[PDB]
Amino acid sequence: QFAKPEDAVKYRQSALTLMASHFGRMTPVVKGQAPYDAAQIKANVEVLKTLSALPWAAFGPGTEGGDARPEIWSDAASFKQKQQAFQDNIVKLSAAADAGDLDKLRAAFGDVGASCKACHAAYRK
Amino acid sequence: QFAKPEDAVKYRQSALTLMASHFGRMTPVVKGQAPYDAAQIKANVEVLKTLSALPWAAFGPGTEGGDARPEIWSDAASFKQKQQAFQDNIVKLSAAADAGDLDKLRAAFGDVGASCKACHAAYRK
Ligand code: HEC
Ligand code: HEC
Repeated sequence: QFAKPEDAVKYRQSALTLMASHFGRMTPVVKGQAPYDAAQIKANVEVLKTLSALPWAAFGPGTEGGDARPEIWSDAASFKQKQQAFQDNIVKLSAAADAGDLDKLRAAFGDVGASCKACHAAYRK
Repeated sequence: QFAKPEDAVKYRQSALTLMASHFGRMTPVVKGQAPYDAAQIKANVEVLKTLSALPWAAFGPGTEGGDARPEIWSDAASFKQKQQAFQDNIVKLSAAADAGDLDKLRAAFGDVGASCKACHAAYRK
């Protein structure tokens, strides 16, 4: 869907910005600093689930740029592993949010965050 | 969810960028220049539906900036009308995509585009 590589960069950066907002806005809730409304978090995680599937299609062949390391493309299987692991952890977060269980939400949220950090370390400049 | 007004600006700009990609990538399909796969478009419109609900919460009080005209805030009822009309047209696009009807998709897509343009004219610098 991208006329030039730059367009893919702009898309993924926006997707990741949104993803990050929908994840990080739950921090005060998982820490207990903000109240836990199970329905609010369920709805928010549903949005996060949608967003978290979006960035990966915008790292297609030839879309090198932004802060993406070139190893995303030359190690495609390893990058794909990190993104599928992250998405699998999003599935676990969805299950916790759907269950309305603050303890499971906290644990699942920590797993997601670690998946973000792991891909960041390997694949972001 | 925004620590500073700038954060809201960055969020809405990213949401609108994504929204725009998910809408505009269907242009060649509605024009017949790309093939029409009803399931592909149904799935894409589902993503667009999610995205199209997101920007409005990031124009909260005191989040003036970006290319947002200040009239968004001083004419809140009029801005809200444009966004709800746009979202209602997204509902019509969803129905067309769910029905797998290229004719209805084309018409619904044109209505959505006109809603984008109308808000742009009134509320974007
Ligand atoms: C690889 C499988 C990743 C996972 C999982 C996550 N992110 Fe990431 N992120 C990744 C890359 C390669 C990049 C750079 C993209 C580019 O072309 O510049 C990023 C970038 C971000 C950004 C900045 C986006 C911007 O506005 O420029 C943010 C804020 C970000 N990533 C956040 C983030 C979070 C919160 C994640 C889990 C919820 C997450 N990322 C996962 C690669 C990967
Ligand atoms: C009001 C109810 C709007 C509707 C409906 C749409 N858009 Fe819009 N858009 C609006 C504003 C006020 C702004 C400026 C936001 C800011 O703070 O700068 C925008 C901006 C865009 C952008 C640019 C985003 C960026 O990266 O800076 C795009 C690409 C855009 N809008 C596209 C677009 C499309 C395709 C719409 C319908 C599918 C659409 N907008 C609707 C206000 C409104």
